[PDB]
Amino acid sequence: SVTCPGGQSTSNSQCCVWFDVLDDLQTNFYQGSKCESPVRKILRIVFHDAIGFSPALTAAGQFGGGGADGSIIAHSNIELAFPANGGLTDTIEALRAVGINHGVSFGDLIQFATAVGMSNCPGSPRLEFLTGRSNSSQPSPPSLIPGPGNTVTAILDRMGDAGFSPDEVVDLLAAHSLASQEGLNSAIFRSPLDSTPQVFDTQFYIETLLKGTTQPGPSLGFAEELSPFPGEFRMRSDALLARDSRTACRWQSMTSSNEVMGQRYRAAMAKMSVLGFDRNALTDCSDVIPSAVSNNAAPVIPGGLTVDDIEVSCPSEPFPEIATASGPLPSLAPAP
Ligand code: HEM
Ligand SMILES: *[C@@H]1O[C@H](CO)[C@@H](O[C@@H]2O[C@H](CO)[C@@H](O)[C@H](O)[C@H]2NC(C)=O)[C@H](O)[C@H]1NC(C)=O
Ligand SMILES: *[C@@H]1O[C@H](CO)[C@@H](O)[C@H](O)[C@@H]1O
Ligand SMILES: O=C(NO)c1ccccc1O
Ligand SMILES: [Ca+2]
Ligand SMILES: [Ca+2]
Repeated sequence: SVTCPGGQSTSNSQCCVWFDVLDDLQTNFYQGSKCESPVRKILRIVFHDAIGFSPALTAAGQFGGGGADGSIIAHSNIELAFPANGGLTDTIEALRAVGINHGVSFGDLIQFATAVGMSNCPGSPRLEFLTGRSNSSQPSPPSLIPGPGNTVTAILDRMGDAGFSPDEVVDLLAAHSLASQEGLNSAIFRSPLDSTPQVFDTQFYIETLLKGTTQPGPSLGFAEELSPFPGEFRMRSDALLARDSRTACRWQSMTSSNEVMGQRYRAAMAKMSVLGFDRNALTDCSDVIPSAVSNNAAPVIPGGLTVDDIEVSCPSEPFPEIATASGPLPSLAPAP
């Protein structure tokens, strides 16, 4: 409909400023449209920002949090002191400056930077992007972010309160396919959670189901489990969700199709992006988001492992026929 100053066509004039913050983020924050640590950090930030939302706290007369309101930036002084929020300061400051510089709300900017960062990573779906979230927020209540040492019941209850079913919790975890850890075991900084930390694929679901065989570092860190090969980190909550009867069959269904995984993740992320808001009050600017390059590799059980090495945990459906790789056990380099 509209033609923005830069000659791009868009659906609504409110979308035009987003082509300028697209260019700045690609050039600066993402260092030339790369899929490296800034994208992984933004993905952890969108989750920590949107999940500070609790209907139970509201019901009990308390402030339950505003959801996807950008409070992790506006109130970074209080939220970054939460233990779930370590390692985020530098990224929050960079985002703060872009927000102030372009005059966009912090809640909208975090949703936008997530859709743009994912477009830099092969295999990613185009995420929906809505604009209009109010820039005003209150600090998130503490203790609303799931931790790696929590039990599956604990995570499902917390997530359930925020609004997600057990299935959507599994769908949301596709983001650990572009992930590493830096603070659980600092001795193996940026150790990846799957073998392709730069490709949005099914490898994370396959690899967390393999038998934990290897200790990747000198000792075990906080909530660390044995992993399937050198260089890969496995955290307890992911190991447990892959195997718990409440989530095991959805986890297994996510292993053979990058197309089904991406559709499911896109839907759960659209839901998460409007926690605390009425999406009917927001303007759709999804056409601003570029396409990612496609991932053409098929799912594989890496380095010589076979089906016999995966701990099948869904009792009702057989494990999918996934390709095996004819090689020695990989050793993963740190995520870039
Ligand atoms: C079920 C709850 C979840 C738990 C308990 C959890 C926990 C963690 C932990 C402990 C780390 C390591 C951080 C570090 O030490 O550097 C991590 C990393 C990450 N998580 Fe999650 N996570 C969960 C859900 C999600 C969701 C829903 C998303 C986003 C949609 C997400 C995206 C990421 C990303 C991209 C990283 C990698 C960050 C980096 O490489 O620097 N996580 N997660
Ligand atoms: C959104 O609200 C935040 C405050 O919560 C605004 O941030 C401040 O902006 C001024 C300049 O405009 C800076 O000098 C301050 O350092 C910022 N404070 C914080 C905590 O970031 C922000 O400008 C608001 N944005 C819009 C478009 O209204
Ligand atoms: C596998 O090899 C990588 C480097 O290729 C290491 O980072 C890892 O710890 C393991 O030795
Ligand atoms: O990122 C987290 N949850 O998403 C997290 C939670 C508790 C402790 C450390 C962490 O990194
Ligand atoms: Ca928030
Ligand atoms: Ca991956």
